[PDB]
Amino acid sequence: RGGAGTSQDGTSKNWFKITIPYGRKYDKAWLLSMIQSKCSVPFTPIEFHYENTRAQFFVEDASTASALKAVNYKILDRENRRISIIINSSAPPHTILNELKPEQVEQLKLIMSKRYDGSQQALDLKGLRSDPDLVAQNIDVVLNRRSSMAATLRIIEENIPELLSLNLSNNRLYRLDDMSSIVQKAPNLKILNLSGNELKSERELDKIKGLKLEELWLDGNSLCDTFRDQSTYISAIRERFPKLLRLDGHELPPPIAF
Repeated sequence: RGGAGTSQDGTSKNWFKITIPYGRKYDKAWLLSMIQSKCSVPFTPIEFHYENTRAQFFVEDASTASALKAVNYKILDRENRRISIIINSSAPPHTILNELKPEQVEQLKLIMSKRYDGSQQALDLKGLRSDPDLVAQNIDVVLNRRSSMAATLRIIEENIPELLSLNLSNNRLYRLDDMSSIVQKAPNLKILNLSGNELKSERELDKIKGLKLEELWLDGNSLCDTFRDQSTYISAIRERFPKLLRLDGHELPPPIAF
């Protein structure tokens, strides 16, 4: 137990995910003995595997792993290069672990590239669940599934920071705290279109609030009914966003400021 390794967590159940960048390009057998080699201890791969061109396994001992991030630029293959070792601190070899793979980031990324445009700062993400290129490719960027949206809002501050018209229309997203940041990540964005998305309340826009818009949408989002007139759907919506001028494709009276 304690001191050396308590039978339970919070204490010393310390896991590690050691990743050999490009491991595939080497023999599982050769590659590993070559580590133990340049190594200083006896390390055992806790379920090694291939994530595309990825080489990775787990390590229980905190310091075992320690002597592995020590073996970097250490091995020199036949091609005469250096095999790498991305060593990290982690969770049990199988837990809640939701996330995704980096191959897909490049998936999601390429898909977006064709769905963008640098003359209208487009970002038509009509059906990120339904778009060829990935449709029938086992994967589906489920934006409402938190991280996906995260990793989606990721590519933007990275590639397209200036974007002006993002469009989630129809991606059945509901609670907005996921993308509750694009205000920072995607600064200008003078337009949006959270239409179709099963948004039940106006309590969402409270999350985009700071986003300085001028054009939005929202039909088919439960919240519609949660309203009577138009005078306030124009006052609730416009509340969260004053500079608002257009809306759901119609004539929004010249916003009269006091």
